[PDB]
Amino acid sequence: AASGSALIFDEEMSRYKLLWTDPACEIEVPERLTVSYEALRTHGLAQRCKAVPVRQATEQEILLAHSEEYLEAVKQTPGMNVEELMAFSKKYNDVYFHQNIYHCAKLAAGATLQLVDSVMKREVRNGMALVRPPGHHSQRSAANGFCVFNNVAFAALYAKKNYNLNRILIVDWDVHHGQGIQYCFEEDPSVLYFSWHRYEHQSFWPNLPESDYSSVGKGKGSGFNINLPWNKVGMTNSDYLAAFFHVLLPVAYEFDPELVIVSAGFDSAIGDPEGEMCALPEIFAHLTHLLMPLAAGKMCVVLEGGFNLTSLGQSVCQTVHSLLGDPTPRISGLGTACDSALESIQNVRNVQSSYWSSFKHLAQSVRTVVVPPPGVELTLPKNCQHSISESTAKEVQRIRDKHFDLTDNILRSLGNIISVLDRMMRSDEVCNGCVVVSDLSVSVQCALQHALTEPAERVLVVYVGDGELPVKTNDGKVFLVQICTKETDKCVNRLTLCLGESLTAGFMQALLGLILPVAYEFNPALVLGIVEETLMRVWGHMTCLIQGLARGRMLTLLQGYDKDLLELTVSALSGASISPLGLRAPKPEDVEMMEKQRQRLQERWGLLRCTVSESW
Ligand SMILES: NCCCNCCCCCS
Ligand SMILES: [K+]
Ligand SMILES: [K+]
Ligand SMILES: [Zn+2]
Repeated sequence: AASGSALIFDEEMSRYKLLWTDPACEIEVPERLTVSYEALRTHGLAQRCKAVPVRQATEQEILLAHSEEYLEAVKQTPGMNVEELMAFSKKYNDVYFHQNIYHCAKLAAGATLQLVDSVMKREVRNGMALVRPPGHHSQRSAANGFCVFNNVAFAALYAKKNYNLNRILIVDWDVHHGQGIQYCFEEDPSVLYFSWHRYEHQSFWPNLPESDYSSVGKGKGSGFNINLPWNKVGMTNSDYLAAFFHVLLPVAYEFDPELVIVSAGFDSAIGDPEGEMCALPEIFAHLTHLLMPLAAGKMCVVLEGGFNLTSLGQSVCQTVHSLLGDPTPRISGLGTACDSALESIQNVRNVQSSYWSSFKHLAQSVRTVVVPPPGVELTLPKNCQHSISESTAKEVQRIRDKHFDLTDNILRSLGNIISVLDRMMRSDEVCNGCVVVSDLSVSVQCALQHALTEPAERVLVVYVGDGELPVKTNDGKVFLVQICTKETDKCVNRLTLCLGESLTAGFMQALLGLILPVAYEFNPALVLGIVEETLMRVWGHMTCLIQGLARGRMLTLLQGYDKDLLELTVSALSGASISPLGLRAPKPEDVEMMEKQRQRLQERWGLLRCTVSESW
C-alpha cells in the first residue's frame, strides 16, 4: 500500500502579476503562493511531505481540454509588451495576462498531472499542488476569472486517458462556480462534478443561469453535475457540513469514485473579501477527512482561489494536516443550517432525486494501542504500540469491591481500558486504541465511568449489538447510537437503528445522513465503540469517518476475538487506506425507518435538517 503525501510547489509560479490598474484582478497576487508555502514551512508540514518536482504540460495534454486556436493565441503572449497585453486581456472577463503567465500556466497544469501520476502510481497516498494561475473558470477557448487553463480538467481527462478510469469525482469547494469544469464534463457521466458557490440569485459573479441547481448535466451526463448555490453570504460551518452530509457524501459513496480531485479554493473561508462566508479554516480539515474513505484515499487537492493572505495560510495547513492523517480539530457551535442554505439543499436534492434515489421524499509518535487476548500476537503497523501500572491496579481493585462477586483475565481487561484511556486523554502520547474484552456489562461500565472523570465533558457511544447496555443517557453528557435488529425509542439522546443485501447501503445512508450530523453537533470529547460477539463490511468506513469527532480519540471494545475484525478496526484506527464498496439500494422499510428517526430528532439536533423548517 502507498504512504506519504506529495506537496507539489515551485517559486516560479509566483513570478507573474497584474501590471495595470484593474479593480477586478487586484486581489490575485503572487503572495498568495508564497504565504501558503511559508505557512506550511512554519508548521513543519511541508517538511513531512514528499516534494514532487514541477514539470511543464505538453501541448498534447493542453489540447485535451482546450482548442488549438486558443492555445495558439495564448502561446503568443510572452512576446507582447504591456500595451499589447492589456488589449489581449480585455477580450476575456476578469483576467490579466503577463509575459510569464503562459509559462506558469503550463507549470500549474504540469504540476497537477505530476500530482495525478504520483497518486495513481501509488508513490503517495494523496497530495496537494500549490499552483498559480487557477483553473476552474477557464473554458475550452477562453480565459476567465484569473484562469488560463483548466488544471483540474486536465487531471481528470489525463487520468481517464492514461489509467482507464471510469469514475472520477471532482469536488469544487471554492466560493466561485467552476463553470469551465462543468462545461467540459457536461455530457460526461464518468466525471461527477460537485460545486457549491456564492450565487445570490445570479447576482454574484460569474452571473450564470447554469450555475443554479437546475443544471444537472446534459445527455447521459444527466445527474453527474451537482450545483449547490448559496443565495446569502455569511454561511457557517453548519451550512458546509450540512451540504456534505445531505448532498455530496450520499452521492459520493454511491458513485464510488476511483479518484477524487479537489478544486480547493479557500475564498470560501472567513475573512475572504470575495466570498464573505464565515466558515472557519478548521472546517477544511473535516471537508478533507470526510472524503478520504473514497477511492481508497487517492485524493489530489489543487489550489484555486483564496485572497486574504492573513487567512489563506491557515486553511491550507488544515487541509495538509488531514492529508497527513493528523488529528482533526473539534468543531464547536454546530447546529442547523440557515434557512437559505436549507432552501438550496432541499432544492438540489429534489432535482437530483430522479438520478440518486436516496433523495426521494414522501408527499405531504504512537497513534493506536491494541490489546489482544493474552497469548495472541499480531502484525501491527509502525504506529501501534500493542499495549499495566500499580496505580492502575489499585483502581481496578477499588472499583472491584464497590461495584462488582467478580473473580477473574477480566481484571486485566479493565486494567488496560483504564491505562489506554489514561494515555489518550492525559498523557497525549496515544491518540486512540482498541481492546478485546470478555464481559461487556462490566467493561462498558468501567470504560464509560472512568472516561467521564478523565475528564470527558461528553462521550459519544456507538454500540453494534442487541439488548440494553449499562449506560445512563439522562445527564446529556452521553449520546448513544445503537445498531440492532429488534425494534427498540424514547428520549432525544439515543439513536437506535433496527435494520439482507440491503444493509451495507442502508448503513451508509444512515451513517452520513443521521449518525454523522448528530455526532458533529454533539461534539464529543471521546467516542466509545462497542461490538457484540454475535456483517461489518462498513465498520472501516464507520471508524474512519467517526474519527473527525473528539480529535480522533476513540476506544473500541470488541466482545470476542475476531481475527479479521480486529485487523480491520486497527487498520482504520491507525489511519490506513480504506477499501471501497460497490451495493443494492436500501429497502423501502429502512428508508422509512431512517426518516422516521430524522423527524424525531431534528428538532433537538438541527444539523439533521435537509429541508426548510415547517413554521407553525
Ligand atoms: N472583484 C473581482 C471579481 C472577479 N471574479 C474573479 C473570480 C475569482 C475567483 C478565482 S477562484
Ligand atoms: K465551487
Ligand atoms: K459531469
Ligand atoms: Zn474562487
